[PDB]
Amino acid sequence: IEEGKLVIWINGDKGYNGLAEVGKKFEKDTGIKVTVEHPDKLEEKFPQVAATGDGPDIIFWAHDRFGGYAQSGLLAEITPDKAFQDKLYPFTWDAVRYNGKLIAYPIAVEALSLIYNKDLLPNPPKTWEEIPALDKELKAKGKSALMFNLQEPYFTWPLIAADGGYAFKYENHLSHNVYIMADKQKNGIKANFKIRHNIEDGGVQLAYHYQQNTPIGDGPVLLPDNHYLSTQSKLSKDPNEKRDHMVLLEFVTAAGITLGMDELYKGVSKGEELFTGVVPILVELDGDVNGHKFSVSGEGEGDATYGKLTLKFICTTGKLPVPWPTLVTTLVQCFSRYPDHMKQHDFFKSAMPEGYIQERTIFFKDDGNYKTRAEVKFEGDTLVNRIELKGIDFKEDGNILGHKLEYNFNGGKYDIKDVGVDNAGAKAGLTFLVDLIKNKHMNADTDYSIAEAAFNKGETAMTINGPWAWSNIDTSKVNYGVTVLPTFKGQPSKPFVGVLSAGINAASPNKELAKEFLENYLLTDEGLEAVNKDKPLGAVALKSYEEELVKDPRIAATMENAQKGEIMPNIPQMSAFWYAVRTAVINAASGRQTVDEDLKDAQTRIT
Ligand SMILES: OC[C@H]1O[C@H](O[C@H]2[C@H](O)[C@@H](O)[C@@H](O)O[C@@H]2CO)[C@H](O)[C@@H](O)[C@@H]1O
Repeated sequence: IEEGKLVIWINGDKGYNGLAEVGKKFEKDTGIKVTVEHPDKLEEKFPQVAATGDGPDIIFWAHDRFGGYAQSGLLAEITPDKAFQDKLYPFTWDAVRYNGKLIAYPIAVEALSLIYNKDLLPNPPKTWEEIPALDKELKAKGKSALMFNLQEPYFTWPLIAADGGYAFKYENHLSHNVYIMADKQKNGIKANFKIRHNIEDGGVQLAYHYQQNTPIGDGPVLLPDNHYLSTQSKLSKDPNEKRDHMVLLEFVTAAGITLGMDELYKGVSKGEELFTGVVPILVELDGDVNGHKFSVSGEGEGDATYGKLTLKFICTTGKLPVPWPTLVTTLVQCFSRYPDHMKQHDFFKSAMPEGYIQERTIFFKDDGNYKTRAEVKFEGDTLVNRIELKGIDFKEDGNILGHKLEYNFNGGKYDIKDVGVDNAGAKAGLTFLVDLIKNKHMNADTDYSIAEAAFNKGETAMTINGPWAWSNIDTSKVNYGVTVLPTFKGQPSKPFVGVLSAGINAASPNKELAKEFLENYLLTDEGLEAVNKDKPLGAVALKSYEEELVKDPRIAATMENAQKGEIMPNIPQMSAFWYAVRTAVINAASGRQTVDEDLKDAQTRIT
């Protein structure tokens, strides 16, 4: 990659001539040349060429591809300052966050709308179900009802998702519950639970945990009734830290015993006093996994009144030989928030200051096991967790010693084993589409060019497209409207919402130049206007400019369809999702197999 200039890749359906104008302004101010290209298949080309250390400085695509690029080490982390972050909408920054890092600049929000010819169809349809009849009426007059790209599953997905189709199931319960039981003959507690570790490229690695805790001291402890600890964890990194490390934020609350009405009728351990405020924490772990010896040190603080832990861990021996997420559980349940009515069940604090021994065995399914023994106690003002870990029977090339686990915890934000492409709602929607074809209301071979030319020539009354398409319709002089997509079985069509984003190649020697361009030239009112005037971007990420665009009814329609849809995940598994659904739609549409069979195939490919 040549130093001292910028090469930018953007898709050929976007305003690349307008983006080139912004490049020319950058060159007028700086002397630096900005070359804008639109290669074919750039979303497949980029990971190929970047993996060898080549390609553009800056890559534009919808946000859904960027997680995969990021997981493959192809994107530089961006760290705009807070003054710049405040210029863009938070919804858009969320779309470019990946396992704790911002991995691109967001540009604009894209959602499909129904685009209609007001001369042919002054009142467009509310439902998919009425389209066959409208088509029959229009065909009698030499026109058709609807043409849109049937080759890319982006454009059929709104109908597939309408009555219940989905890619990956969003985890609505992000806390993980660990059930605590009294262990009377150890005068302590025990627990067993499992952790899910997403594997890169798909699949889940299970870690079955078995735990026993015993007081160090001879003083009385609290032995609890059955209950649980509900834990949420967030793993991140410190941009200024050069060693191998993990930043961890956790929140933990006890639950599972409801107060009875008898307790209202006519209606704390000494160790608990040590946890009324912020307590410093130190963690030290000496480990040996298949003979690979390592040490970890951690420091931070706990606040049991919130159930909150904030810690940074460092591998003090160089590269950690196992993945960080596999050590989270091993690396202080005394910081749990127990509700007042449950505090007689808090073994962990009752054992302080002398502390407890915490022992586990952790079995990684179809791989090795960890055995851990820890002393958790106060040393002065500080709560210290000192751990010995021994790992055996691991595969040197397996998910743990081969570092094949995603950097997230307990499955992350989507259940990548729960795919919705072959459920009743997906089948109903694709069956409707295939029926449209069977009944000669659409043609299986229609693609983007064919549909755009028919709509822009006034041959078809409707199309389905994004904001980028509007300028060619303008040139055509068709009198058009942009509106809400039709309903299916009374439910909104649910387009997958994209955020056009600009990522920086990890191998670029022009990372600062790229940030200067993106922050001070593109992501300005004048920069966005220049692209927008070429091909409309949609609902832009820059607040100041979006305030001008919201008076356009086409933007209002875009937003209404975005609201009814769902933001695309940016998880690495999205690439497999889209490949599978593409094949399923093309095959079902051309009659190659039935709808049921094709969606079942898709589902098997993805999982
Ligand atoms: O069809 C699968 C395809 O859908 C999306 O791509 C969109 C893109 O977001 C729009 O900006 C535009 O160019 O149309 C594309 C459909 O042809 C996903 O972003 C993409 O990853 C996916 O492969």
